[PDB]
Amino acid sequence: SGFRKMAFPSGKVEGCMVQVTCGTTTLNGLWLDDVVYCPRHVICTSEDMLNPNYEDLLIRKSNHNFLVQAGNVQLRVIGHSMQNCVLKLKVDTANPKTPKYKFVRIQPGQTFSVLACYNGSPSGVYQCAMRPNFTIKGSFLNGSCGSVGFNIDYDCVSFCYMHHMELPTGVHAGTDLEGNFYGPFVDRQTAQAAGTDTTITVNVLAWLYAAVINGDRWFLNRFTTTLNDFNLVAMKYNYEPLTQDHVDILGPLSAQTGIAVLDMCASLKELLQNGMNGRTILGSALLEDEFTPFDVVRQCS
Amino acid sequence: SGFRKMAFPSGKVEGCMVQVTCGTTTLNGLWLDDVVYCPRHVICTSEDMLNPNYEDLLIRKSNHNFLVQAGNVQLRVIGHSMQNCVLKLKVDTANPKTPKYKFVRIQPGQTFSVLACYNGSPSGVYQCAMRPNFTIKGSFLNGSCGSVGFNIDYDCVSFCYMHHMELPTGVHAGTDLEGNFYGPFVDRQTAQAAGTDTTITVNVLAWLYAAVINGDRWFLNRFTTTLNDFNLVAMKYNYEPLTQDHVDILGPLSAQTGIAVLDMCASLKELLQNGMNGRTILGSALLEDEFTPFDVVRQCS
Ligand SMILES: Cn1cnc(Cn2c(=O)nc(Nc3cc4cn(C)nc4cc3Cl)n(Cc3cc(F)c(F)cc3F)c2=O)n1
Ligand SMILES: Cn1cnc(Cn2c(=O)nc(Nc3cc4cn(C)nc4cc3Cl)n(Cc3cc(F)c(F)cc3F)c2=O)n1
Repeated sequence: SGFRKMAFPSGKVEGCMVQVTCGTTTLNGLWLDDVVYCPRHVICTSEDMLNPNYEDLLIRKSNHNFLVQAGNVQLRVIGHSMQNCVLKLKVDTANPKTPKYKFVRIQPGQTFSVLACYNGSPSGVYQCAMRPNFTIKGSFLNGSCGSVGFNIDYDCVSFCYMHHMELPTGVHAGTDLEGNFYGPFVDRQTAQAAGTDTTITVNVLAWLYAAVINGDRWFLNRFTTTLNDFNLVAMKYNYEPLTQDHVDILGPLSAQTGIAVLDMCASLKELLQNGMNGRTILGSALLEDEFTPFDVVRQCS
Repeated sequence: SGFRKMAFPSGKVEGCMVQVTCGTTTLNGLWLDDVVYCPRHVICTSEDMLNPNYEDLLIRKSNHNFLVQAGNVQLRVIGHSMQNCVLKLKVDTANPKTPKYKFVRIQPGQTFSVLACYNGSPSGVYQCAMRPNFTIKGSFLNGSCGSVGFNIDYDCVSFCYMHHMELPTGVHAGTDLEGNFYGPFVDRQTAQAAGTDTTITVNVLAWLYAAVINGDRWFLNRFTTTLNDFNLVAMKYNYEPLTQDHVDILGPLSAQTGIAVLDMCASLKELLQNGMNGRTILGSALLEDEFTPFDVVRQCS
């Protein structure tokens, strides 16, 4: 039992968080070597926020218009540039806490840890997934703009998300570390809707394996399905397609539990068609889709 | 949007984790100033684990029998002692990463972050609550013994839990940092059952306040109750009775919403006696009991 969302230890990222201020507009930045990365929205006044022309706004700024603080210590800005929606401020000191790192762009269904920060100060850490509609269902308050998402492999931090905004529905939108949005969003304070979301099938199946590993098996059956027939039903219920690569990735969980991937698909099909009849799985009344196969193996070994 | 389990940033604790080995028995320790704290179980060989005589096992050990490692760097042990179920190994180097810290003993219902560690290496962080039966529904594998639980207030780390063992039901038991077990458990490899658990009433009330803050308030009724009357009913539904301290910690939420604590108790009483009539609260048909009043204020404000 005890299977739960588990984040990566955040220390390597905490050592990189700073505050960036332009006028009275302020947010979080990420300090790696001698460069601070942050949302370019920081350059906007409250009027500019509504409909910014970023190239015009930026040409009207010099290095001295940017105040960067690492805790209480001011870092002097000696260059600036913009890459898509990300501002890069070159500073005159290298961050000694810089971890080994990469910038990566993730795919829908992939999970990451978020270090929520306020005015350059880390506040909390939790796991999220990239939704099929390219939103994230985060927990973020005012002042969180510029908080990052990441995975850690060995000692290497792969940064995948920089937080920009909350949409009217309460879900979140942001960019990769090259400043390209996930999804059809723009860095402007105007109401924006997302596309209709879908459920991440491969993750639901991973979580059903986690449930079996933890002794919860009521949902298993003896029905069988082909991959095609499973996918027909999945599509009907606004579930993402399950690919042969997904089947392959679920191989280790299948081996560990002795439940064939397609038999687990048959179980899921019946849950979609029948519902849960007031029962829970791993304490949940809903089918959970924010654990990847990797997440499950990592936590269960 | 919504509420989720959120951990504190783990960096301050990561910098204190070490590995402690005695013979082939190995687990995690906590390095603060020039002392490493770890479960005294480390001094057991396999043959000692069932019925250890700790005083006898310890008299036969010298400083030179303890291998304490920060990564692959050995820290030389210069003293050893036992305090309850914790071993304290004085080392010749003060940890430069020691945060401001306190040792605290928590009550049932209180939440904390767990930094799960293996062989002195942090692996993941998640939030947990102490159950009324003094177990935690954690996520731990073999090699996790000595992982710690903590809260961070300002820049001070309050350590509250040191993990020792997994019980037959898959829940977890451990000590405070003074080595006193939470609950009726002992540090021996014997099957030990937890007492029957109950629902954490103060946290359910915090959850209801969270729902009201978010405009979901169908369950507010025209009635009130005394604390005594409420407690007597609570017990009939396997809910914890409230203490005076519980009433007090609900004060900020009560003030924020203008809903008196006892009026909320009356609302909860109606839910216990009547059920939910097919309705949900914060999207769920189940009442959440692992968010404290502090957790609610942290996530809302
Ligand atoms: C509730 N919530 C959840 N996530 C967020 C993220 N977020 C944020 O923290 N701040 C925003 N706008 C700003 C206002 C400022 C006022 N001052 C003095 N300084 C400010 C700095 C910022 Cl960034 N926004 C809104 C927002 C941010 C963008 F980057 C963007 F492109 C469009 C937007 F509408 C925000 O969502 N808030
Ligand atoms: C599945 N699970 C979840 N939590 C735990 C924690 N846990 C643990 O990590 N290890 C334990 N026993 C050891 C065996 C060792 C073998 N080697 C080579 N070194 C070892 C060191 C330890 Cl600590 N235990 C069992 C256990 C540990 C105690 F501290 C105790 F007092 C009683 C116990 F039964 C364990 O639960 N495993």
